[PDB]
Amino acid sequence: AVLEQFGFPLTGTEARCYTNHALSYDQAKRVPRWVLEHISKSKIMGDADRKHCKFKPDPNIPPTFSAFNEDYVGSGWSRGHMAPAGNNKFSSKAMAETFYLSNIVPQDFDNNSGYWNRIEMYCRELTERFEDVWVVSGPLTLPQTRGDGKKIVSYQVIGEDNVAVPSHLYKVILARRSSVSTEPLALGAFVVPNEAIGFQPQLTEFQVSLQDLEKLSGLVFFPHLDRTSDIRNICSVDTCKLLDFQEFTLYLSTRKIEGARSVLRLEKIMENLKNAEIEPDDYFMSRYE
Amino acid sequence: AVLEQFGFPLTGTEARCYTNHALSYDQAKRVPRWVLEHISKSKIMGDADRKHCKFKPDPNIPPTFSAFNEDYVGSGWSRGHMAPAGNNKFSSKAMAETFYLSNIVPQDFDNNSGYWNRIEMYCRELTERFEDVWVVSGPLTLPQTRGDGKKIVSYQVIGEDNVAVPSHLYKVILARRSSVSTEPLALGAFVVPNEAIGFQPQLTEFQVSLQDLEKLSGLVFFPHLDRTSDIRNICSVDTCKLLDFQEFTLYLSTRKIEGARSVLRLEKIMENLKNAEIEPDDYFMSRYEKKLE
DNA sequence: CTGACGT
DNA sequence: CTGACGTGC
DNA sequence: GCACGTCAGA
DNA sequence: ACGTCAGAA
Ligand SMILES: [Mg+2]
Ligand SMILES: [Mg+2]
Ligand SMILES: [Mg+2]
Repeated sequence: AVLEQFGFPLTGTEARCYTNHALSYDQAKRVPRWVLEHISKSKIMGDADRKHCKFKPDPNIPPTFSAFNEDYVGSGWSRGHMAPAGNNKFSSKAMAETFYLSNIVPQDFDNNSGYWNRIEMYCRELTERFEDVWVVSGPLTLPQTRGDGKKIVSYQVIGEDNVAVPSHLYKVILARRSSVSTEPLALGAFVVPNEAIGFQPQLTEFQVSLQDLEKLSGLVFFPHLDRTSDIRNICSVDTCKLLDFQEFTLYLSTRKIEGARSVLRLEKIMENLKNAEIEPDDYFMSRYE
Repeated sequence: AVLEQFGFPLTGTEARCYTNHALSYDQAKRVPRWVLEHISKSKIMGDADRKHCKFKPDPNIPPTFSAFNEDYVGSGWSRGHMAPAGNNKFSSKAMAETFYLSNIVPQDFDNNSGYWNRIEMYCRELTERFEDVWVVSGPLTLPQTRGDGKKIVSYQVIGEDNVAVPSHLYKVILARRSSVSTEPLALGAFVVPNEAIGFQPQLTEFQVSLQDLEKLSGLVFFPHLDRTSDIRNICSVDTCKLLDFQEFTLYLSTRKIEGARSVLRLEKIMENLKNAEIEPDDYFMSRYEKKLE
């Protein structure tokens, strides 16, 4: 009665639902705590274009606890989306909502454009083999051992709003073969350091057990999931193989054909500069013919 | 085709109510985020004894995210209650729940027993002048600026469970003169470092605006409080003055002689007191009543 | 008052 | 795909 | 400053 | 699990 006379303090951790993702926001760190999304074959197809979008504060966040572009611009860290724009080609609105800063963490440039991008590509690749893919992604600030042997959590904050820069990122992938398939569910949890990572490390190297990630993150993922349901490691029922340099450079150059002038030859000179082979790539003619 | 098919991830931040306090727990740091308490004159009066209490994990916290006594003992940090036992003399059940580790943060030993203890004493002193007092306490991990210009949050984690050691503690104090009076409410917010603090800093030196604390903590305190109305400065309408070295040392000395179960120990207590040249009437009497033994 | 350790 | 960065009204 | 054009990523 | 021991000069 009298204890709650003026209300309990507010943490602001309630789930916020958008068109194709949901998130819980961390008001102290100015970053999401988790972002849940659902991927299917039809959702990664469409005409939504990120070039019509722009990062902006989430109007649903109280501005005292929101990040702003001034925090990121000039900080040496990129704006890293947790729910990617590439998963929302089907809806201009869903894609534009992924550019709210409530979906964004400070991320290393090479990591966001490289390794983490390839992990996002693999999740979309999974929709060719599973009807439905659920993904939870978010930031982590993990401890390290200090010179005297004590354990310490240390992370940079940037801007006037002290946006927290995570030391690692996590992704939980849950895939279901079909709505009526009796097959087991595929589940994987991964933790990737927020730094440049090349093509030598395989995705299985960053895998962790779901119980481990839950203890590190203070969250419990997919709490409605039946624990006696057959759930297999996604690295056992699938490959968890990311694209190599040739596949990645080839896929990116195919994407780049949607460009406006005849700078395609410069784009074509880059392909033989890295000595990638002559893939079909018939989009060259489907672009001009 | 349902995003919430298997449920949203749970963060575990729902408010937990106990006999005389409530808290929100941080499952990642193994500490409370805030602890809300209410005190009055009658609440700080009673026979409840903390000697009959033990620190123990809160049995309502999932053991995966619970602190344990093994994280604290030998770490160099003490178990610091955010809702103090001293606010719960009226109820042995209320006091026992403040020894749940859901109410505990790793706190500097000297700060625990000294400056923070004196702030808790001032909160109970406020019940002599206000009928109802609300207090929100909690930990903070604040950033610091290195020589190279960039800003870093750094904090220790202790034990196998990595209990986060705060750099700072906060306390928000809301006091109402009476439930029928029209006098505006008094509010103070304070942030003290989790370190030894002597007797020189006055409490007002750690005072911050409520808005600055909310920005630092990511919390909104007292959301049903009418910030629009006149709200007075608690360090203006009241003292915000802690006990000094003489009053504090005297207070502890009188409570120490009641626990003199060895005559040589009562004699030692006497010697330690005479550094500060103190002699009071009640201790004068209480000394002889337990000296004859 | 707030905490601890030794049999 | 993922982003930043250099200009220009 | 904030919206486009150009460039880059093992 | 329970009696001691300590806390700005
Ligand atoms: Mg990215
Ligand atoms: Mg204490
Ligand atoms: Mg005032």
